[PDB]
Amino acid sequence: RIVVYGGTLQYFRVPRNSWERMLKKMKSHGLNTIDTYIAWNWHEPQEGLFDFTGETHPQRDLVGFLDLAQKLGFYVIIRPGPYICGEWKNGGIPEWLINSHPEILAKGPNGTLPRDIYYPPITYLHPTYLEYVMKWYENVFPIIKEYLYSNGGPIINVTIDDEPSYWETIFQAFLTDYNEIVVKENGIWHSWLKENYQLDELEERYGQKFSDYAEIVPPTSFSEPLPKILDWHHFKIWMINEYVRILYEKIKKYVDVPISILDPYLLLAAWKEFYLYVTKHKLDIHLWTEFWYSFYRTFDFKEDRLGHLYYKTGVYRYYINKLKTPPLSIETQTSLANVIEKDEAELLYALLPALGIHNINYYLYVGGENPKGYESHNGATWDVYSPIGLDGRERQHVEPIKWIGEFLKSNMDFIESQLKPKVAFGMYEPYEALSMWGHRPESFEESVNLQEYLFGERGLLTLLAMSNVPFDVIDLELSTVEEMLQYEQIWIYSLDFMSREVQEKLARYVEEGGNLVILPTLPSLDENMKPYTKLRDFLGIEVEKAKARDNMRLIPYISVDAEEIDRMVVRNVVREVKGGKAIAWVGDKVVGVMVRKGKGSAVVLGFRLQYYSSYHDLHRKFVDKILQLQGIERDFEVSNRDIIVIPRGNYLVVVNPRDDKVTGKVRYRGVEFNVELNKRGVLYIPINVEINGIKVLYATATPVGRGEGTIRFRNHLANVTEIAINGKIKEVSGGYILQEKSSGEKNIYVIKHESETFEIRV
Amino acid sequence: RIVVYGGTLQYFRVPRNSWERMLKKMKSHGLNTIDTYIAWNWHEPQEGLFDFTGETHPQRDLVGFLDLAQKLGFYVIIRPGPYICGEWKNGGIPEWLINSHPEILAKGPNGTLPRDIYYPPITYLHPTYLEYVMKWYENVFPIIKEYLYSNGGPIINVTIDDEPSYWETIFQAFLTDYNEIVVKENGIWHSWLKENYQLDELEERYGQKFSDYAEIVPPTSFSEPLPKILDWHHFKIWMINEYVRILYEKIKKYVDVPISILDPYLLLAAWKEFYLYVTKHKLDIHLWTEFWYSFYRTFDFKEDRLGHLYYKTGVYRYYINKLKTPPLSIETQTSLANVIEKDEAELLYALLPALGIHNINYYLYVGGENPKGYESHNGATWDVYSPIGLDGRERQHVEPIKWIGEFLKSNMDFIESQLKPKVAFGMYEPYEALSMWGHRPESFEESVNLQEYLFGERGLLTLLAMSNVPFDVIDLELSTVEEMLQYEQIWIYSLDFMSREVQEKLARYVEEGGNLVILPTLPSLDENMKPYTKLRDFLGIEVEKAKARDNMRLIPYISVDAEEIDRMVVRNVVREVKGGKAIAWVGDKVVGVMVRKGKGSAVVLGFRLQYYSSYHDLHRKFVDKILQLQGIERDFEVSNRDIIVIPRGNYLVVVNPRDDKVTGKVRYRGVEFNVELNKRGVLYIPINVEINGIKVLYATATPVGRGEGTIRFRNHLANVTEIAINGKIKEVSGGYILQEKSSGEKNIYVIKHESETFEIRV
Ligand SMILES: [Ca+2]
Repeated sequence: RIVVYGGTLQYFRVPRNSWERMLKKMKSHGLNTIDTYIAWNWHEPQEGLFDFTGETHPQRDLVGFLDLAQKLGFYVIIRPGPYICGEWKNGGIPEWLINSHPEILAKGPNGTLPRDIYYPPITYLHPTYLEYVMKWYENVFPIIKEYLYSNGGPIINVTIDDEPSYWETIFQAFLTDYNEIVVKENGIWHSWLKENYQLDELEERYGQKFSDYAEIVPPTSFSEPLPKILDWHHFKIWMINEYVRILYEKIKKYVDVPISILDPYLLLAAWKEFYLYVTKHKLDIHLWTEFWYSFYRTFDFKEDRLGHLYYKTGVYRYYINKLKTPPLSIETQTSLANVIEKDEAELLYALLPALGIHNINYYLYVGGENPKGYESHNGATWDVYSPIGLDGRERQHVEPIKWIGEFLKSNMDFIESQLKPKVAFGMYEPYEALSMWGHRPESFEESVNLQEYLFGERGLLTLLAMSNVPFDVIDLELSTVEEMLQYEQIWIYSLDFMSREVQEKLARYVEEGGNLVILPTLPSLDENMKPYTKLRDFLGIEVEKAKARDNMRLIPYISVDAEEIDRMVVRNVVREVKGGKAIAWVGDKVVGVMVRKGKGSAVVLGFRLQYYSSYHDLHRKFVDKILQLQGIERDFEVSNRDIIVIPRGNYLVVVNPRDDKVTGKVRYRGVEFNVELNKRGVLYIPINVEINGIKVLYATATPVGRGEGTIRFRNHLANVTEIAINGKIKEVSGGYILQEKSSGEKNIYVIKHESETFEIRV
Repeated sequence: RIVVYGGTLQYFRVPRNSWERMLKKMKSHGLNTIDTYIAWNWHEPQEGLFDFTGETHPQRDLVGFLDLAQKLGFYVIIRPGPYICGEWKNGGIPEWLINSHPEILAKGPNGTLPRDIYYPPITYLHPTYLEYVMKWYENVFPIIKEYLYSNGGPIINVTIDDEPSYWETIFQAFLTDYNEIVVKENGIWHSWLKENYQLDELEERYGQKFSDYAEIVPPTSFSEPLPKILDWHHFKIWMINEYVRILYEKIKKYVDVPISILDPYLLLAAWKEFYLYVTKHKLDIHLWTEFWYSFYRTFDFKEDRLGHLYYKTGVYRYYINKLKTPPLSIETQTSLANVIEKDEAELLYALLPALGIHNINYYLYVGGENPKGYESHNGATWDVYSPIGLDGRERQHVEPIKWIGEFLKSNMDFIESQLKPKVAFGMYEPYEALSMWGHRPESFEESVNLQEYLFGERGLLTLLAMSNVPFDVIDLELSTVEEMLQYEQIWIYSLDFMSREVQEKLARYVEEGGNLVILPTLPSLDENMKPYTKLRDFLGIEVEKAKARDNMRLIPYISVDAEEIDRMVVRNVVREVKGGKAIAWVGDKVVGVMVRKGKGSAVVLGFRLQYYSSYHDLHRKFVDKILQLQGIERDFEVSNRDIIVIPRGNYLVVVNPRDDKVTGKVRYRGVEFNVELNKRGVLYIPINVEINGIKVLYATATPVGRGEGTIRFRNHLANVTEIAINGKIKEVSGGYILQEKSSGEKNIYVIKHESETFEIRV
């Protein structure tokens, strides 16, 4: 079967006379799939004038492009919007539509938003907007239908809209949408309220009194009750889901290939709402994702990013496991950073398959130019360090792109490998919204700065990645106790509040034999912000009340001690913790404990544990201590803790996240070898695997080609590779045996290779 | 003629039995100077208990440390505080002092600040603080006196306190200092007011009627008049200046070596206040600076930083030219970043001498550890990727540190070269304070986000660096019209207000033949925020009133056209510009003009010109357009504009700011040659200079050592070097001549070298 290995070529931003050259160059890099949008405002340039054949402009020849992709043997992923984002005028929506029907434009709470803002926000469920989208889909889908793979054409998938986020306004609670149709009496907001709550529930949740749903005004400021603001958030998401459902139902009438969506809401925990909604409405949508890190500055992809990458790949693996559809990154950043240096690019691109994403599309692959009148974010240019530049040049990040494709296309044992960690991070969706907004309720003892404490450069999750602790992600609200019990250890970041349903389940998880780590407090309020203390009462742990600081100058530095740990630095307030056995103290004040209940355990830290790097390295040592205390053992040993190992059964992903030489021993599944990673990069090390007949116990290099009794290896990170096979190397090309010893059937070799590449023959 | 090339070894955080080994390793790196603090709270651990010999702890042996330094033939830079910052408890102030005289502590407008915050802020001028600082100086200066270079010891210089910034509070307008002594009736604030302003002056500037000076309460919030809040800032700066003068007067009684100070106020434009103050009080203080970029993440030093580096070096050059003191960077970042990759480190370290800073100390050179009770920002550890580690390992950033040192020591010609650019940026100190607070007055048409539009990743100043336009910085307020006229072109970033004096001098600069570039508006107010239009009226240019946006989502993207510039993207409001010759449009709307008045010209742009990278490259081309309009020619030519060239007379600093291969011709002072920069790095190319007898026309490598009839070259960015000389090469060590040709007595060689180093003999 086929690994999708793609590049984005947006035919409408590249000269038609260059399409075939650019596509042949894409094929020479090992790409088997083309991604492109079809832009509504490009193909309907005036109302009612549709051009898919280049009648009015050569780059309107969509049919011509699809014919050429077919002729050259590509699969096509087609993304017809209507919203395509794409740094493109109005994200693909016709200017003439916005100008003749400005009633469709989404409103702020003071009224009309400025008209000169990018991707003019539109009320998705305005019937005038949906009428125009239906006319677009009725014009473009007949073409897509003819070019489906099922009809002997290249199109293997259709994507819905583009990371639909209410036009990148969902990030602000009160920017949108106050259009008359959503807020008028008995409007969309009042109808949603009726569908989801009793009028008595809303009187309770808002602490007000209501005569009908029609007198509940949408919230307008952070001075309103948090549950009301979370309802407005989940309401805007439900309008996005209803829009997606309208598009899906229309697309289904035309196509029989799989239907996909990219990053709903441009959020992650909120995919809980996506999961529940497509389950309820029985929509067979493939969730796809994307990886962007640097905009309009140099690419910056170093160890700082690993918390975010492990969290996002974890949320994605959690959801496609439940939805049971194949993983795909439809946009893997290859543009819009000033330079993309190939070793930083490698650390991102090579970790996608390591973290479960073996179908990959690179965006933007082919640099181009924006036709006059369609500029938005870049003016005329559409070539910001694309792998293939406007003049046909090949830029440096083509190199990792080629090698990863050669590996994935030749190694079906890898795609069948699975990341199966003993450790999960327990995400709580309501926290996402508070963190996004930057909204800390006056009464909260904890900071909503999760970017700093949980996700970023010094985040806990970056700490776990750099501490050699790969982790899955589980939704606390969706997950059952049986699902939580698949994990030996679950880490949870707590703010003031946490639902009764979640705390009851967490309690049963530890009773049943689960191990919890909770920081930097325990919850004191339920989902309705009412006093509630289930975890406190169950664990028999009191946690001091103390107000986290927001003023950067007023955030303290505090030194924490533990067994064999002298003065580990932490930021912001540290809470006394009472109950169970002390495991961390600031002098005499106990600030972390461990408790046992039924078969399980909980560690509670009254501080925010973060990723700091130092000689002393206490942060990573403190992670080892929490694993040791709860009996959590890694499936691997490293003599150098700077070697990152992600186990995938018959492969080990070996990572040096720094441009700094790293050396040491790896032990895994009965075998031990030396690795030498002289710079930043990633290896895919086979373990106890048959490759083209040859039985490899281990190889300290990525197997990158197949032959009759031959293996081609790549080790760009050293000039020395160890291979162990049960069998004999009868010839080495591109290198020579420096060293070998037989042990019955086993032959353990050290090969010295002048370049990155060598072949053996058995 | 000795160049200071220094490392920081803080004896008090390194084991005493390690001092000699660490200093010998520093000697082996070519360092000739040692920097260290003397921490008051370390040597007076209780009130009256002084220990400089290690009676109570071996790391309190300051005396032994200076003996060892002297014995190993180092100079010493000594920094006895009393505030040393240093990520050290209270920044060096004793806990016993603060606990027994809490009245010295700085107050907020709401009263005392929390006691757990780092570097607890102190009223500098409180007599009880001063009495105890003087006792510290009375004990520590008799030792410093003994060890001065004038009395046969190693101490060359004494530094006052540490980048004194009111304890890192100056950055918040109303966090500090409301202590009784500064704010009581006829206290320090009322005294300052009287001394600086006639009372009626204060009433005109604030727009309130006052009876007496003691009615004027210090400002408390951003609702009060901007000119009063700027008075509060400059008053906080004056209290720091008084504190520096008291320290200096006391230091002068013991020492006859230069006295120095690091980054007053942790600001740059505010150095105007420091210059006026030491000129006024006739203090002979050496202004020293520092370069810090990345904290508690990986080191990030790529092209993005060059706006800031050029701006900060330029502010520094502007002021040491005026104070007539030698340049020095007393802290050049070598620590506190997770990894410092040697190419990114080199781009910073190699640009300091390029930009006029040829005396350099690296901080922190030797990793250590914090004794118990003296921890603050890092807990126990004081080894965060230092060049020399706690275990004596040498980390990768030692490599550029070694070669730069060898170059400075062996090329006296280089220090006597000058950077003398045709171009200057005009800084304006009132804009620094507004940008620092993030305070935009309600009435202001312009944004105060200078970090975005001016300084950072996409700053104007970054676009100038990357467009091959080196620039000086001049202060608009201190500079004469005669001094402005030393520049063929001045670039000015304008907000709503500009002083009537500066607007006068700018008009005279253009009348007398200067070339101004002003964006993104012309000023409309004077220093008192009163309507005033001298610049607009003089140029005969009207600029549209339009309100710049702050909400990220509401900030538009706009394409600008000019001749041979198709849709150059800009951000935020673009203003119509009336009067003068149109040179930039948005559609039909003129948004940029050139006028001529008297002998000179002004270009006025109604938009924020920023640094964006693309194939079409319009932002750099738009810089070339401006230089062409106003007759500004570079001193050099490059066939490939990605070769950054900083001319220094006899030397050409050649720069590749990316890890991307760069190839091209350079033409300078009538010679032409090819360079090959295969990764990120810097070469110091000699041009028509005599290097130990050898007449070098050019060499495409850094001359890193001389002998009799020999030059050792370093070229780590290629394996070929071009050398043109008046004589003949009789011997090549570490390479061979690939190609040669004569022209009269001149011989031109291509040398192939297998490593970065080779030697020629003539
Ligand atoms: Ca790099």
